[PDB]
Amino acid sequence: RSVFSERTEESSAVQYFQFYGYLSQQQNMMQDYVRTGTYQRAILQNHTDFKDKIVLDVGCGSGILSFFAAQAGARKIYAVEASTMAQHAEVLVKSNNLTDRIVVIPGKVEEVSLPEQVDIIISEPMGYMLFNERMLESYLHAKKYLKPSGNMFPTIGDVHLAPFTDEQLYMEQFTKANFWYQPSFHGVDLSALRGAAVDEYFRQPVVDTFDIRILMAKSVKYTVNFLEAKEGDLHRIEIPFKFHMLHSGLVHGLAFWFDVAFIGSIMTVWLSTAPTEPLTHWYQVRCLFQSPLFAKAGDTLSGTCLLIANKRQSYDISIVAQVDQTGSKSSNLLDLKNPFFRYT
Amino acid sequence: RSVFSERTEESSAVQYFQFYGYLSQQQNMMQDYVRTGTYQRAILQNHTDFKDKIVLDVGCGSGILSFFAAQAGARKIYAVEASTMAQHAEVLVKSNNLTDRIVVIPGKVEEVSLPEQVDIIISEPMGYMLFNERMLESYLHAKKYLKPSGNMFPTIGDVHLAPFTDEQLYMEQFTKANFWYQPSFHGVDLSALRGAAVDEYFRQPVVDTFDIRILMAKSVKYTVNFLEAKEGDLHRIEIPFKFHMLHSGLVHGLAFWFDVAFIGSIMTVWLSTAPTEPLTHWYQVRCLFQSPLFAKAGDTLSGTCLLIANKRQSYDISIVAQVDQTGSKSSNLLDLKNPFFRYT
Ligand SMILES: CC(C)n1ncc2c(N3CCOCC3)cc(-c3cccc(OC[C@H](O)CN)c3)nc21
Ligand SMILES: CC(C)n1ncc2c(N3CCOCC3)cc(-c3cccc(OC[C@H](O)CN)c3)nc21
Ligand SMILES: Nc1ncnc2c1ncn2[C@@H]1O[C@H](CSCC[C@H](N)C(=O)O)[C@@H](O)[C@H]1O
Ligand SMILES: Nc1ncnc2c1ncn2[C@@H]1O[C@H](CSCC[C@H](N)C(=O)O)[C@@H](O)[C@H]1O
Repeated sequence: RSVFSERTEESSAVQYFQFYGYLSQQQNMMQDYVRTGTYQRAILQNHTDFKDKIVLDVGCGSGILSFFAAQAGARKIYAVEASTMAQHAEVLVKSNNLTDRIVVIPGKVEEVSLPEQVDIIISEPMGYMLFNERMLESYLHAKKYLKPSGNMFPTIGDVHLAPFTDEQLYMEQFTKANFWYQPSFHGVDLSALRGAAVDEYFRQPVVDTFDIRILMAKSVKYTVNFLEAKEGDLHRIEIPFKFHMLHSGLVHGLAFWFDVAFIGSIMTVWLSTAPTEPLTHWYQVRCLFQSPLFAKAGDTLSGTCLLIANKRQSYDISIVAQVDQTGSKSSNLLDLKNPFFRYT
Repeated sequence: RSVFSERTEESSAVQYFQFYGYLSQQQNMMQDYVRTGTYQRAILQNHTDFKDKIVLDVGCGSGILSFFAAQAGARKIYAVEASTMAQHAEVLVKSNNLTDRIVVIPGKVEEVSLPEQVDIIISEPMGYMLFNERMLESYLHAKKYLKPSGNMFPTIGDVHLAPFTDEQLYMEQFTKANFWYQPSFHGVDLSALRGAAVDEYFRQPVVDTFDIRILMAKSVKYTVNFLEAKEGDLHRIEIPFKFHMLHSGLVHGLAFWFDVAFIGSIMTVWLSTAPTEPLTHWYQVRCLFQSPLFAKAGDTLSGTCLLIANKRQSYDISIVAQVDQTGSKSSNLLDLKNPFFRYT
């Protein structure tokens, strides 16, 4: 029917809203102090962006960002939420005596009707590696409700990528896969599935944190401007790169992280998930090559990271990389939807 | 329209078969040594139940059990598998040079055709707490292909339950929920949702192992005989109990585990997930009471554990219990499909 259901398979949506419908998941995000404190600070230090203004909160969850908008003096806040968390949010609005200012609207932002246009849209729509969930497209879709010259909080997003070396990680994944190399598992020859097995394990991005000393070159940055982007821009995301290698060694893959900026009238505030910054519930994300690349300090590692949105609220990631000085090439395809959550 | 599609919400089925389509999930079950080792022994040591026989493997996964049937000398094994793991099973049959004896049939056992009737059914259809996944119904459905007087491996399943005391596990729930008991979380009073957070945690069965010293009475068992049972017998499972308390203390809930028996012509072999036995991937399961019950040694703790099948491939669990000598009672509702995997 809607823009949402057209891009989203049934089973994915059901599973996705069940996950966010749990108080325990909302708590996990709320208790990321760097995340929640930075949102509150961006909003309160930019109070003139909220004072007597009309606000839309995309995917309000517990209602937390809407309470921050209210604290900053907003006249009216529409808090849209498609999971069963909406009913919990309406309980909090009543117990906090803000029924006159915060209006919970249950359902998908692609499907509801808002009574008026808004001055500013707030949301926390970043998945791991920024793009997981495809909730950035809901955030962009919501611009149908934004007044001309309205603002977006966050305003921009930067994705960073850098080559890394981590033989321990590589061998950890390699070792699980080589279960399927055994020629006599309880007398059975599994070895014909070894290739399929290496592919499966290496298709999984790795979600955890790491020491910055694994990084082999300065990060390449790709920027999404939320004020200017249309949701269609996010169907196919193409990030070319050329790294000037600062260290010699084996390149085991690319590491990803992201920052968003709240570009307000009074000040710009940054929220970062960089590995040089304090840890957040996003950690960082690594895509391994099953076939690692040898490079020397001063080489250039060049290629393309391509993200193709899929119906399961995620992206098919291809990473083609090469060491220019040798013509050594690595081609990889990752399933962002199904990663190894190594931090657990 | 099949028996399977009628009892199963489409979206639960998609998620279910995706999960089993991964080699790492198959690998997880395979590497449970007690599990895979015991299947192998039970089949090989009952070689006359297999020698020159026709076999059905219900949900073959990688094909592992079917290879054991072949090691035991079966003439023809039909291996049925609904996930994309069926492709991989096919590869292994080829590379193990058994195309003449193992026939992989892709699809649901409720929907495929077998070209002949079989002598024995083999399967591993046991979920956590035995009943999760509702695959025991697929196994029983498969008896439409069994020759009169054919056998089933496993032949019977016993679920055991027993009351437990575990003050620290009980406390953990309030510690977690009390996140919400704050009047000023970044300025927001979260207190109104504390009761809801408590109810959420108590609704999740706890999947983990424990020390046998927590158990307060001898277990009661409930037996399914796979040779005799019909599918409809598993839609509503009523387990009455009268525990004669061996220890005085505070009863915090019921612990569950299960055993299966392979009743062959040569010998009966048992596979136990009891807390007195080495750990398996099934662990054990505990259902908490939000109100604990005081009992002293000698008392009788009586009531009913009722499992009601649902269209998400699992059960709604109702546990009602009382201490006969005092009349104090506790009533609990759990969602077996969404437990707390405490062991992770
Ligand atoms: C499809 C999405 C909803 N999803 N599904 C499962 C899942 C997830 N886990 C964590 C480990 O347990 C299994 C599932 C973590 C995460 C996750 C991990 C790190 C950061 C994160 O950020 C969510 C944003 O705050 C939402 N805007 C989310 N996302 C998960
Ligand atoms: C819908 C069912 C298939 N399902 N879905 C997820 C899931 C699961 N996990 C593992 C923990 O992280 C989340 C998912 C474990 C298990 C699980 C846990 C313990 C034992 C177990 O045994 C499976 C049987 O051996 C299959 N015959 C399976 N089942 C899961
Ligand atoms: N299309 C859509 N319409 C409405 N809500 C959505 C949505 N897509 C995702 N959501 C909701 O958006 C939330 C993102 S998580 C962030 C929750 C909260 N604003 C906070 O910052 O703490 C989830 O609760 C999810 O259910
Ligand atoms: N109704 C059904 N029809 C066919 N296969 C099914 C099924 N329900 C579950 N399965 C398959 O049954 C398997 C259960 S796990 C057991 C796998 C394998 N027999 C082993 O012992 O290692 C999964 O691979 C699952 O996809």
